[PDB]
Amino acid sequence: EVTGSVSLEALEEVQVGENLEVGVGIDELVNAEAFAYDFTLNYDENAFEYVEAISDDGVFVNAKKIEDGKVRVLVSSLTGEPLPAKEVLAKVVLRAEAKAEGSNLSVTNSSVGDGEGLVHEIAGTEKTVNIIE
Repeated sequence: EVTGSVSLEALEEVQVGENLEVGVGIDELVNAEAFAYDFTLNYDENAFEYVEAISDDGVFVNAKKIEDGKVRVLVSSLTGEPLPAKEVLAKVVLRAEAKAEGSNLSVTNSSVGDGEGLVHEIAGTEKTVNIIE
């Protein structure tokens, strides 16, 4: 069986009018390697606005706003090397629009594609952030 979960890194606290780089990756992945990674970032759209999605360097990152507060992201390797675990693979840049305590950031509908080409779903996660000033 192939199991795994999502990694999510972001500062605990950010100022209105500053960018939050929500850093998404793979925390753990058992019995497979990922060459493709597909996930969705949910945020509170009254608190944030989506700016863009960028890599942490060696991978392909394509994002698409499904609606305000929902961004689907596709990450694939560009080098033929597996996407490593325990690092940011893609960053979702969110502009802080309005003060909010305990603003939710969740990664849902997460799955990976392995060397054989098979697709395995992995567990999402969540985190909160404060928007201050």
